[PDB]
Amino acid sequence: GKQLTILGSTGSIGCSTLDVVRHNPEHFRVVALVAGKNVTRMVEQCLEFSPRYAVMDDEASAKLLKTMLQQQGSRTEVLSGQQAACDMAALEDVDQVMAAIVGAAGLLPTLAAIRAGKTILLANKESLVTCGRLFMDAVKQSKAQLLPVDSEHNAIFQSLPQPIQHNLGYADLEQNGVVSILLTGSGGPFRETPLRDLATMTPDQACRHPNWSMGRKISVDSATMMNKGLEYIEARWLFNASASQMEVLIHPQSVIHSMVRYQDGSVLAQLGEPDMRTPIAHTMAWPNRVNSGVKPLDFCKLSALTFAAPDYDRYPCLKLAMEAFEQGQAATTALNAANEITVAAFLAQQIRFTDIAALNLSVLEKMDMREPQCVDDVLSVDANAREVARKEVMRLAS
Amino acid sequence: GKQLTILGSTGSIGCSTLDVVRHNPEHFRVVALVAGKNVTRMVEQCLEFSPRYAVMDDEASAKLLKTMLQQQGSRTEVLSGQQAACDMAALEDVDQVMAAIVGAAGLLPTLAAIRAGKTILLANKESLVTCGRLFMDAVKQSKAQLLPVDSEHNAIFQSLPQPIQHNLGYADLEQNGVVSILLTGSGGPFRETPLRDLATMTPDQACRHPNWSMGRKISVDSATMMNKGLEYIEARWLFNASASQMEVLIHPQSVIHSMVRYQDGSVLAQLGEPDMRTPIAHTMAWPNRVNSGVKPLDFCKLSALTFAAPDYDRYPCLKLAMEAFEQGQAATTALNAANEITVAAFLAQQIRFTDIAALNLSVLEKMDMREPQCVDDVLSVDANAREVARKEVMRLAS
Ligand SMILES: O=P(O)(O)C(Nc1ccc(Cl)cn1)P(=O)(O)O
Ligand SMILES: O=P(O)(O)C(Nc1ccc(Cl)cn1)P(=O)(O)O
Ligand SMILES: [Mg+2]
Repeated sequence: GKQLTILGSTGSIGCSTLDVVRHNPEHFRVVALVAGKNVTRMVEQCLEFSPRYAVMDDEASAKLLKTMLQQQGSRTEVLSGQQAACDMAALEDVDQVMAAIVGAAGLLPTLAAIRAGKTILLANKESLVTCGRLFMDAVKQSKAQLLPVDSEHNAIFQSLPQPIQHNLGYADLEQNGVVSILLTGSGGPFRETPLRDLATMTPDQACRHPNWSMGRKISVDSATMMNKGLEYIEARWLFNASASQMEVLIHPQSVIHSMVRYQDGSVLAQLGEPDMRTPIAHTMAWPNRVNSGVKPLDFCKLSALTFAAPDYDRYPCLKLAMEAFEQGQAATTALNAANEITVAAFLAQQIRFTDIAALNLSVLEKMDMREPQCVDDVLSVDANAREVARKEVMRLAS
Repeated sequence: GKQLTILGSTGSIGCSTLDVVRHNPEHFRVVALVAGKNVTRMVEQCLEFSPRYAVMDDEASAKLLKTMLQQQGSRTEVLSGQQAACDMAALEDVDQVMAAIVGAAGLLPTLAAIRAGKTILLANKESLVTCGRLFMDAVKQSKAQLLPVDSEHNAIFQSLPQPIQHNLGYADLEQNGVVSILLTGSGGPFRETPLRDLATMTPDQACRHPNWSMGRKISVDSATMMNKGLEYIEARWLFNASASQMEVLIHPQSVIHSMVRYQDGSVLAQLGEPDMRTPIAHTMAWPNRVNSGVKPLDFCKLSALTFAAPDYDRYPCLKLAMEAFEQGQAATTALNAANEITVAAFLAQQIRFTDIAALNLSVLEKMDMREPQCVDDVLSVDANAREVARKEVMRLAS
């Protein structure tokens, strides 16, 4: 059995991950769980998976969790703080780490697992957006095995050749016969909407994700294709791909999750249901497979599969992301930060749907900062981008 | 780099493989070309690739080739006969042999390559349709590597995990996380045709293969779906799959060439242009890749992709193939042979389109002899099934 520590175990990814171990108790053993302040869910997971440690990101939560565990008779050792999270990610005993702590808080714990040479199940896919160079370098200098969890990068991973799967990031694409990586996205709810109407779209309309449902923030990123922009940035880093080795394709049905084009003309693709348990189960079991609880894709109950090229006038964020990648990590993390501010603003009805792209671009222009050399530097750029975005949102709605 | 013998060089497959060689002079060198009576093509191929040997069906063709090669300075030595063909597939300094001689012929030549433990680029269905067990047991003894060239089987191979690829037939699908093999076909020209009208379809209507063009016989097999039936028989032998590990889907557009379903819900697929140089190049270069001259497929210029379950009322030949497999190599060899007779009879306007499946079944019901122990035994069953089929055709033509 493989032992693991789950960074951000109470979130959607963590729960799905735990569902997978529940489907394969013999194969997986939970050594440590780390979360934020959701004490109630953490108690249940502790009582259900018997981890050696449980870490909350706060003293009040740790004590409150420690009280309920003992009241229930559990002997799980409780801890709190970022440093503890990092220790769990580096436990001598654990084989793989599910990195699901989103945002800046997930940076160091994920980095800690990389240096420890663990097998990383990268769910915190946004960390490559800010620390792409830092992370891939650390990955190569420790031989840690990266296994992308997000649906798109996972599909690509599965469609990639073995020599690349192992040595992910520091492997040569052209040398393994790979022509390009085909990143796919639904195009959002405003795929066929008249451009002239994009400015009047409402938060409710923007949050109607085409197929499956998800958070409001990630729904809007899907409508602006900023999510495809961030994933593009991540892919480049994760698969050592150039601009000419990347292709973005709209696929409304989202049956195909992404593909890889090969030298001889072949295109390999991964398909399935929109259940995160599939990519998650894939990474956990790699190089083998395990039951994930996800039902088999029924090809007789599918909508006709179509494709199309992304129109940049309709998705400026997508072009904006590609441009930032060429600009550097300072640009990508600023774009990410700004977008986080403008999307929240749009959702709070402070700005129009179309202002998201305009304001994201405006923040990038004003930035012009020194490429971060460490996480703390990444943090500063981020902090500076959010305030610039906040000011623009304010001077916009004023 | 790779030394190779091409069995059936003057055919479609053969010319395509030479084109791939022309695209990669540094990685492939032709040692021997084998063909039937097309000396004109053989001369051009011999002149362009300077093989060591070249063999034709008989002495007359050989004599003419030898003299024409001498006249133009070629030093290639000319041979003739089946034994000479079998010897070329077993040349000690040969790494791969493209097995493209079809029908009962080619059986011994491909088995000769398997018997010499070489890498076989299998472009001959007869082998697995008639000698499925014999050949798979044979590659198991010699440890020869089978690399499937036909579009569907190649696609499956590409979508199978590495451990299975390096141990065909010998590997266990379940232990490697594979739930099933998804074999796809166009459904032919009569996919939406009213069932009662199939009895009146003409040779010309049947020979209108949906997407690209091909021989009349192969076109008829796609119309009756006997082609998928035979491929169903091969797939089970080649990948060691049981009835429940096989699925046959109709995909009209033929962009997806086949797929494989995994235990976690993932479905891997191979897509591309309808150009045989892709799978041929794939096999020649395995485990690596090489350019094939084939253009990358344009996802923005495709028809919506669809799937549907094949109805046995519409495709009795398919079900008949599945039943034949259960009965053994005698049944499949018998089915294959009867079908060649009934299709030719239909093309000659001797029987109705619907008479193909009807007579195929009838001959199977009259075949006694079972499970052959060697190629000679299969040949004998083949010969007997053809006679029974000819009689039933003649009896029907009155
Ligand atoms: O980019 P998203 O957050 O929308 C999500 N993408 C997905 C999700 C499900 C399916 Cl079926 C296809 N793509 P991601 O996995 O990247 O977080
Ligand atoms: O079964 P067929 O002989 O018709 C042929 N099948 C193909 C051919 C090309 C494409 Cl694009 C898809 N399927 P096979 O490769 O099996 O001989
Ligand atoms: Mg085939």
